[PDB]
Amino acid sequence: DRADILYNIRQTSRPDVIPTQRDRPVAVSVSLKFINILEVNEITNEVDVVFWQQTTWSDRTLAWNSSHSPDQVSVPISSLWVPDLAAYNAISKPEVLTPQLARVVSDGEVLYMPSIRQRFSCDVSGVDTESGATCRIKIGSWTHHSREISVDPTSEYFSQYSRFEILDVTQKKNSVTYSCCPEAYEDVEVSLNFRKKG
Amino acid sequence: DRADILYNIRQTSRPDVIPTQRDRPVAVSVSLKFINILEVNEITNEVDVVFWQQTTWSDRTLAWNSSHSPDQVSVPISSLWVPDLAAYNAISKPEVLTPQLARVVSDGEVLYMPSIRQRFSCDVSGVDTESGATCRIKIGSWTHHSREISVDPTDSEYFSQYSRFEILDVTQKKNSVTYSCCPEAYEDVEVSLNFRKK
Amino acid sequence: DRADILYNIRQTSRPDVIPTQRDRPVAVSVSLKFINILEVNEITNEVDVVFWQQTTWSDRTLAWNSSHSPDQVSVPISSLWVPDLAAYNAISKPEVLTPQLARVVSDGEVLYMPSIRQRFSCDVSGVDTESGATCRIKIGSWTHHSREISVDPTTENSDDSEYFSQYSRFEILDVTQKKNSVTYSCCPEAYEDVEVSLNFRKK
Amino acid sequence: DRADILYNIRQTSRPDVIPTQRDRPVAVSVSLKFINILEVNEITNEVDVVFWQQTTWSDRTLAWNSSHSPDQVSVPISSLWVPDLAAYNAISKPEVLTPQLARVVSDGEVLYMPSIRQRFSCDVSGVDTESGATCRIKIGSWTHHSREISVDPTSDDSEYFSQYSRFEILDVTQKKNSVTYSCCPEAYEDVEVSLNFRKK
Amino acid sequence: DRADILYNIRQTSRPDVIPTQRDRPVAVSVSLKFINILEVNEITNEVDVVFWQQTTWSDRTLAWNSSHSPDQVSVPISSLWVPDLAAYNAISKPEVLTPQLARVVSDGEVLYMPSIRQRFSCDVSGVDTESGATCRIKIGSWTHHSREISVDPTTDDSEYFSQYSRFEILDVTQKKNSVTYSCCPEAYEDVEVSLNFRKK
Ligand SMILES: Clc1ccc(CC2(COc3cccnc3)CCNCC2)cc1Cl
Ligand SMILES: Clc1ccc(CC2(COc3cccnc3)CCNCC2)cc1Cl
Ligand SMILES: Clc1ccc(CC2(COc3cccnc3)CCNCC2)cc1Cl
Ligand SMILES: Clc1ccc(CC2(COc3cccnc3)CCNCC2)cc1Cl
Ligand SMILES: Clc1ccc(CC2(COc3cccnc3)CCNCC2)cc1Cl
Repeated sequence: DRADILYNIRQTSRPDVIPTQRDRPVAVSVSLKFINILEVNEITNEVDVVFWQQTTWSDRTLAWNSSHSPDQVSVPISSLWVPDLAAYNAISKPEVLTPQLARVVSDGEVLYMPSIRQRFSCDVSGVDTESGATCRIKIGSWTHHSREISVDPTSEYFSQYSRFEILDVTQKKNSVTYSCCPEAYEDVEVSLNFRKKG
Repeated sequence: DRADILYNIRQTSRPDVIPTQRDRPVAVSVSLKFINILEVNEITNEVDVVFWQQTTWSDRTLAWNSSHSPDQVSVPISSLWVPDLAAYNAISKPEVLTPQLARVVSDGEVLYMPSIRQRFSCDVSGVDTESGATCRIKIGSWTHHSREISVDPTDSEYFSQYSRFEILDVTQKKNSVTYSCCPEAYEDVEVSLNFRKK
Repeated sequence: DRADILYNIRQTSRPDVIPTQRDRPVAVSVSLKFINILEVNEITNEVDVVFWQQTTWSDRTLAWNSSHSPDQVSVPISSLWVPDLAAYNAISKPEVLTPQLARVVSDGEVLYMPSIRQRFSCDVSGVDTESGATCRIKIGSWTHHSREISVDPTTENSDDSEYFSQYSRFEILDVTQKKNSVTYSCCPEAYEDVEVSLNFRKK
Repeated sequence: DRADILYNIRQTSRPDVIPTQRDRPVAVSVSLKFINILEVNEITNEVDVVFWQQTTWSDRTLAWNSSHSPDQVSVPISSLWVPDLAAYNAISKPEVLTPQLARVVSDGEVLYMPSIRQRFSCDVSGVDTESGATCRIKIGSWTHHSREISVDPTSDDSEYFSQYSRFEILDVTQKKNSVTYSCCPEAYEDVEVSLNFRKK
Repeated sequence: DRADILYNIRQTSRPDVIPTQRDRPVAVSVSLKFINILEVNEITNEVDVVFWQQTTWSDRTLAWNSSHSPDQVSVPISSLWVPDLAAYNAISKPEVLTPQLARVVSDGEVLYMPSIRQRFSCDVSGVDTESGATCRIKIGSWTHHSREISVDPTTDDSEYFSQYSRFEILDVTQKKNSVTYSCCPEAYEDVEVSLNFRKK
């Protein structure tokens, strides 16, 4: 039953150890589902956004045989390793709006999708036109380079009561290298093309 | 006595384990008792509301024979499993204003009713009219589908006489939604708050 | 000594267990001592207030013989049961400004008086007049009914001129704190509260 | 070594028990070093202030022989008893800006100096003149009376005061006081800090 | 492997004890990488900044033989000693925007770089001109003097700055300071960071 699965998880899950298999990197899939655009300032180039951050990855230290057992459980994220994702152009702390629970499938596949309110620095010019503005958000591991964590991409849920509407969303994979460091860090660049409603 | 009951509750309650019995779902009742409407913005469609979030459910692992005992106790919710409920259109963290204590009956019936201040995105249009505005708030489990958690409904009586607004009607209807991504159904209660400026 | 008294207190105190004796309720005395009034909004009927919440009750499981010991000690409230008081018309979380320490007397009497800043919904009308405004705040247990917790004022009436800031834009004309026992539709039980009427006006 | 000292302190320190020696009081020294005056409101009589709260006292239960060991260490305040000091006229929670670490000397002398931003209710009248306003802040133990805690002052303190503030400090006086209340038979000691300051 | 390295760190790390090698000081390198200027107030002399706080130091108790193992790991900072650095003219709590993880190399070298949003008191005069304003930020250990913590610059500091800010960076200079105070017999080291920036 579920208590057993959680107990075993508590026994074997190592929340501070990245679950790399055969010394290849962990493949993290990240996809943003925009829910609201709350505040926009064309002068400062700052936006206040609400989004579901769909995150999936594999951790075999959580897996169990589900032949006559449940095949999925909800588990506190503190009992699990979670990717240390950060939005590189963020200017507020992510405000998590939802219960911090992840879904674990018996094969060790993990899905964690918090609802997040966060403020970003990005290009707001054109928000009042019909081409719209395009705000770019880059999300990637803060401390794990491309050999430890890879980041891959995978408007339906957007609020009808926003002052804004979404024209398009593109999610592309990027990789940034730095002076200080020899390795490249992956991110997904999320282009939010949106404009103020007419 | 009460130390005994709390002590056994500490022995038996598994706060991270959903108390499903025989693989039926936990049946959760949710009812919002509105106390105040504090800030209203028709331009941005945002409201600041205070409500008592009446939440009831059963956890039989908490039960005790109450023949020569109290049949009810107050218990910190951190000692209990609580449903992972979220308001889908919330745009602030719920700010809990009250002591986070639930009431537990000897048969394992749990009552948790925090007073909550929260900000929502919803249709504020018509608030200064005689029809009023109708703000809809949907509350449901964030990670548990209908085979694990069911949500059912069970309001001017508690509403502040000092609000600038008055309540015209409250309707609570249950929904059950299936998704693109996912094979299972998720239940919610939709609370339609019809209110206007005095 | 003090280290011993706190040791015994930790041996026997249970913060999640109301210290009811002989199936009777715990008698809680509550008194709000207002120190400042920060914001008042007559349009929205809201106030921002700072007050000392004098809270006393008895817990006989903490008692000790003080013939050759101190007769009073300070204890983290995380080591004690404290009443789950809430103001029914609060519109913000209580913000505690002071060290969260309770005073425990050798006979088991507990005094906890946090300094608190909080916002309330209440009648602000007349505050710019000379009759003043009268804002009523009700404080009672959130989850314990009258057979488990009773709530009383310590003293009912004062002008509070011993505690209220002289540098406020407001002055206090009167504070009367009276006991109530108010009921709800849903429930067969009565809940006790103290209703605190703050009569104050803008200077 | 330093780990040994931290261990010994954890063994002898009772962070929840006041370190009175044979029922005489703990002598706490308190001194405010003003760093900035951030917001000032003459209509509401409120000021937003940043200050270093120098707090020193003795806990002989922490002492050790430092003949060939360090004579001082830094320790999380959670490992120590600290005085339950509070400002009687504060209207906000003190916002601690610095790491919450105390310095402990091998003779058991403790220094804790948080940098604090806090908002107060006090006399702001005259702030736009050349005599300036004089704001009084009272800091004392919240729950310990004078036989348990005594409070004494330890300057212009403009030595640390910010030059980029809109305000300047004309004088700071720190006087010791001890005030009694109606209900109760005992007095509580405090340091009253007088900030004479004006708009530049 | 990595579980073994973390287990080993957890076994050997002493998070509340400063890891001096003999009686030499712990050498912390500090470098601020400015990312944004969010708010600027020329009347009050206050700025709101976002920056990456590059912090490096060595702790050999964390060292391991990485012969056929990984040479680096990510570790929660709660498992490590980290220097009690504080900004001397800050007027808000540092708000950490990023996961609070440090990078540890097999030789005991630690890299911790949080993204931080913080408000400072500093000279904002000239921001609407072409000389620009020069805001100066001082960062150093709050409680460890120079015989326990040394603080030095690394060496850019403005390459990763947002192109979408209302402001631009004209120059960043980082110099080392060393101050002794009236009260205390020791000197405390800091890094001074000069941010020359203007409104576009
Ligand atoms: Cl000095 C410097 C050091 C590292 C980086 C790389 C990044 C931060 O990597 C770390 C590594 C360990 C601890 N904390 C941050 C890579 C992730 N996205 C922000 C940049 C950039 C700079 Cl500029
Ligand atoms: Cl993309 C996507 C869109 C919608 C949903 C379904 C909902 C979220 O279910 C989960 C499941 C596991 C972890 N967190 C959230 C169903 C509950 N109310 C919010 C939506 C799931 C996904 Cl994965
Ligand atoms: Cl619907 C409803 C309406 C009012 C009340 C009574 C109060 C809440 O009692 C509880 C009991 C258990 C858990 N949390 C609150 C106490 C009287 N003050 C808040 C109202 C209870 C319910 Cl259930
Ligand atoms: Cl009613 C009343 C009025 C004044 C005081 C004295 C003060 C509060 O002392 C305590 C003692 C134990 C626990 N908490 C507070 C002395 C400290 N600064 C606020 C006042 C105590 C009471 Cl009980
Ligand atoms: Cl009054 C006074 C004024 C300045 C200093 C030195 C500094 C603070 O040092 C300590 C030492 C032990 C505990 N906490 C702070 C040196 C660090 N940057 C702030 C100043 C110490 C004192 Cl005591």
